[PDB]
Amino acid sequence: RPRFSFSIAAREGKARTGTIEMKRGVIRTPAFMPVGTAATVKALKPETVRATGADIILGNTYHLMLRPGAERIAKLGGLHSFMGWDRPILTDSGGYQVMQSEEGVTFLSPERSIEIQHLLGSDIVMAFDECTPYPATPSRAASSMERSMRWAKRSRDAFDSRKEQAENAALFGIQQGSVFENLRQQSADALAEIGFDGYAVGGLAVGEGQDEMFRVLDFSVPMLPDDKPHYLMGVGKPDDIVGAVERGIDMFDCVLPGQAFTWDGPINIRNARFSEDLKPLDSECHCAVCQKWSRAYIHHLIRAGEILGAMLMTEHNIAFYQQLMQKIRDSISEGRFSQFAQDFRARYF
Amino acid sequence: RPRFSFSIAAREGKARTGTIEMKRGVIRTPAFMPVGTAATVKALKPETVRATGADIILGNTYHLMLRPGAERIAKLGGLHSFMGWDRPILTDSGGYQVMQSEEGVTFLSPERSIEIQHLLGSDIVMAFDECTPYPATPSRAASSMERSMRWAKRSRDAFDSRKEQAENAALFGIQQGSVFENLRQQSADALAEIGFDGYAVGGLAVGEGQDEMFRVLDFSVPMLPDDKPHYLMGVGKPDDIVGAVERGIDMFDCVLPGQAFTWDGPINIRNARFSEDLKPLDSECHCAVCQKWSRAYIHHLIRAGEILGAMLMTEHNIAFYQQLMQKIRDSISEGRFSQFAQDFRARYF
Ligand SMILES: CNc1nc2cc3c(=O)[nH]c(N)nc3c(CCO)c2[nH]1
Ligand SMILES: CNc1nc2cc3c(=O)[nH]c(N)nc3c(CCO)c2[nH]1
Ligand SMILES: [Zn+2]
Ligand SMILES: [Zn+2]
Repeated sequence: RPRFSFSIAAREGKARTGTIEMKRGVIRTPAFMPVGTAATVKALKPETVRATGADIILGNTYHLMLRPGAERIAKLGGLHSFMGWDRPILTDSGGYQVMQSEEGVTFLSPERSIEIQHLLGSDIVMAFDECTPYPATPSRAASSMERSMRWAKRSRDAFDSRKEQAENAALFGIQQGSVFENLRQQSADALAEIGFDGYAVGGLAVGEGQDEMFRVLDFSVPMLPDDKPHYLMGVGKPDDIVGAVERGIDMFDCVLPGQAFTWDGPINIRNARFSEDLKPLDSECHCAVCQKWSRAYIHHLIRAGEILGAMLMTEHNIAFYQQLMQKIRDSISEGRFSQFAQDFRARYF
Repeated sequence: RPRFSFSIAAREGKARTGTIEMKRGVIRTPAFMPVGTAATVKALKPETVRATGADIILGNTYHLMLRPGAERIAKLGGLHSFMGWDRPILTDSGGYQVMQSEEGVTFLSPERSIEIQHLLGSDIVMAFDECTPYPATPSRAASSMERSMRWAKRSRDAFDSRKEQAENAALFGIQQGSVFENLRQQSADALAEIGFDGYAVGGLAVGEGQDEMFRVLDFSVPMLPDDKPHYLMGVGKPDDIVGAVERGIDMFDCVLPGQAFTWDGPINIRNARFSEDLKPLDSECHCAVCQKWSRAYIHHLIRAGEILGAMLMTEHNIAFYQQLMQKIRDSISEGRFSQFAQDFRARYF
């Protein structure tokens, strides 16, 4: 397969569906990336993560840098070998989880972030950025944005200077700018000038609320190169994903999928009303959990603090997200995504 | 299949190998029964428990009686349906975990214990007994033993008076008597007079140490009917199992399989010497964990408090026990068990 190839198979308004081809596999887009904190997707074997339909997972660099150490994982064969996932892995750059000078952060520099991700053997490397607090003054937003762009250039150069990394991995840049249109535009132009394999929209999902996140996406995503993947970092709830895809986003990650997702909205399985409910978590869900166990059982397990409860809840939730992504992909492919988004919402809410 | 049929296919000294046929499946003996506390074998799906080679699991009545309640599980379809295990289940009677009058224990009577196990849908019901503290004075041992035998009769009658239970399930009686030969003999004769499907040796593995446990087994197991299964409750360590089989025991249960069993003895995977060990937990073990992950990875997981660490450690350990039982079964079948026991021990220690 190539190092990196993004192809758009179909479109509807700003939404797109297609594929990212990488040496370790193909990623169907719009994509949801389960989060593996500490070299594991919580409570799931990789084979289970893959059976839910995930094409790619996200590796949490900050934690790995602290344990087991990036150098140790490299000696051990790389993250893929270590945890037993052989498909693409995206690594964040560590800044975000760490939260200060122009050279980096003490507690990590653009150079050391890129090196750590290489040591982990990441397939999609994130540039090292400075996330901007919300809310932010225009001056402070600007300063932070500016630093990040400087750091994006340093990231690019560090990535390119490492031949095995440049030839086998991809590099994504991260747009910053808080909620300010002019700042987002300067950030997009600066990253397009440097040139990246894909473009993340950073600095959102940091307490601004869905209306303001969607308002910023409305002008920010069209500033990014159309022909490259658009990743919204840290999002999110099913409703957020649907609206983000409608605004041109292709890739997502979220941590925490007793809350269970259903097509009728989320439920909390700890609720006493589920103690004798023999129905599965969701009535339509095709996942193994919903094939085999009841609400009543999982209810008991979670209230009992049993590990099988977390295993089963997480498999379901990640399977639900994957099925959501599949329905978004299929509806765009068939040009009925706007109808799917309306039907989804009516029911979900 | 019949309600209950025990057949002995082969023998060597006091050791035996054969099968117990029950309506929900066949149990290969000598058998190890994984323990499901709170209607789950800790950190394992039932399909995983079965893939390790378990033929039967033990259900923990005391906990189930407290949550979710035996009546609730019955309404929900029985323990098998509830937790998704369709093979035989053995239930303890609850006394042991609860730890007082002739009628039962307040905090459970022979009658209520039998009824609860029926409500759970148990395949092998344990009589309700009074476990005797260790150490015990001869007088106190005797009194306790006597009560238990009285309670064994009440258990028998309660079981038999419930037609669906008597026709579909089996009842095991429990020998008591502390470490005193005369008391064990009175206990065995009293239970044989009542008549049971199988005979457990109770009151051991309660701090007496392996030498004294083996000394008591030496005279106690031959007192039980030869043609029925002999169950040693609560045992135990691999070395204990091997010596117990050599003394005529057919069935076992143990809770807690960072400790990992290997044919070279137990290891503690938390030990820093495993942080970069790429070997599997055990060099010969055929389980999925040893096929796929390293010591170094599981080491990281356990130290990180990750749930995948417990899942992987427990699958390995229960698979190891099952492989141990298989090698005991095969060696008796081939009349080389005493040689296997010696080779095992040399290596294990
Ligand atoms: C939960 N919301 C959220 N907003 C984010 C914003 C950023 C960001 O701006 N930059 C980087 N590197 N990471 C981010 C992350 C971690 C994504 O898992 C975010 N996560
Ligand atoms: C861990 N050692 C042990 N000794 C036991 C002794 C007894 C006993 O004497 N009677 C009953 N009912 N249960 C027992 C149990 C629970 C077995 O999981 C024991 N467990
Ligand atoms: Zn499901
Ligand atoms: Zn193993």
